[PDB]
Amino acid sequence: MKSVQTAATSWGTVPSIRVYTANNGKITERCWDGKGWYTGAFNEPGDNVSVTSWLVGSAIHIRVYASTGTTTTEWCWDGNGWTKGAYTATN
Amino acid sequence: MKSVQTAATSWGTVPSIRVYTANNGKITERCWDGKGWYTGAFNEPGDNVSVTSWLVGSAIHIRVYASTGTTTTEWCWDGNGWTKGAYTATN
Amino acid sequence: MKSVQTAATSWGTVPSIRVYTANNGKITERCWDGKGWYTGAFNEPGDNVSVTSWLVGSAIHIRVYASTGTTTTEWCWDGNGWTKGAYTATN
Ligand SMILES: OC[C@@]1(O)OC[C@@H](O)[C@@H](O)[C@@H]1O
Ligand SMILES: OC[C@@]1(O)OC[C@@H](O)[C@@H](O)[C@@H]1O
Ligand SMILES: OC[C@@]1(O)OC[C@@H](O)[C@@H](O)[C@@H]1O
Ligand SMILES: OC[C@@]1(O)OC[C@@H](O)[C@@H](O)[C@@H]1O
Ligand SMILES: OC[C@@]1(O)OC[C@@H](O)[C@@H](O)[C@@H]1O
Ligand SMILES: OC[C@@]1(O)OC[C@@H](O)[C@@H](O)[C@@H]1O
Repeated sequence: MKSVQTAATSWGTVPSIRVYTANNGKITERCWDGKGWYTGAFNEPGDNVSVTSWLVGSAIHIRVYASTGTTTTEWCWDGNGWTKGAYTATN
Repeated sequence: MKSVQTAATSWGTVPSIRVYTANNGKITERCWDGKGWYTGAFNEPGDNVSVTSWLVGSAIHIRVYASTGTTTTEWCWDGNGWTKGAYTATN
Repeated sequence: MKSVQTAATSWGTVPSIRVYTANNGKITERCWDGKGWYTGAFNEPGDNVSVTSWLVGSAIHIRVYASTGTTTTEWCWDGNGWTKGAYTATN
């Protein structure tokens, strides 16, 4: 057994918070935006996770780097669902 | 034996930096703000750590997600000491 | 065998993205800035990695915290190559 691994990001004034947790090979997402926490749409395989986000005006963009073994898959939020990104690692 | 795990955040112009380190089940905090590094008030159990921070005007708010096993505790800095937050994980 | 560990940061409008990956004791860096991913100059030992970045005007500053065992080395980007920073951990 082992500890889960998390990554977090935030934006805005309230603020909006996203916390990604890698738990036994699966990454899920929890969301805060002023009231209580709730579960987000992100759900992808991964043993390790990192995240970064940026704003274009008021629109949030999120990149989640999910790693299983030596394979890191980037997942992209740009307002309309999660999609796989072009990220590949060195060599 | 194993490697420590860290998380970092920063704000401002100098800037101010916070680095959280999980070392053998305990998370401590180091701080930079223009001169040298010094130890911060955050000290809580955890094998894994992540962090995010945001500003309201000039006031910094920090959220540290500390995980021991499958249990993740959120710790909140809002100007006046660290307090436990409402975060819980999916299901 | 084990999974790689990553950290990510971003800045700007395009945006610019940096992803650091600790893979079998070595951390390398991948970069995005509007077209495709390419390999960055950062290459240092480490089993765990975290990152934070900030802007001074339009100039990016990056701090990468590389941990091997209980030893965490800070690496600094301030526009002109990576250099070791003053970071040390508690006690
Ligand atoms: O409001 C929740 C949500 O839509 O915010 C953007 C992303 O975090 C999504 O995965 C998530 O479902
Ligand atoms: O819109 C998707 C995308 O282009 O966004 C910027 C980078 O995250 C890329 O890897 C990714 O494919
Ligand atoms: O100046 C250090 C400090 O007060 O900054 C806010 C938090 O990082 C605290 O834990 C820490 O003691
Ligand atoms: O002020 C504390 C709090 O409400 O801040 C926003 C979120 O981090 C919540 O989980 C947390 O309880
Ligand atoms: O454009 C790539 C680059 O110069 O950007 C700043 C740092 O990420 C460097 O390691 C990297 O080579
Ligand atoms: O310019 C280097 C430096 O002073 O930048 C701020 C902190 O990251 C310090 O540890 C580091 O030595």
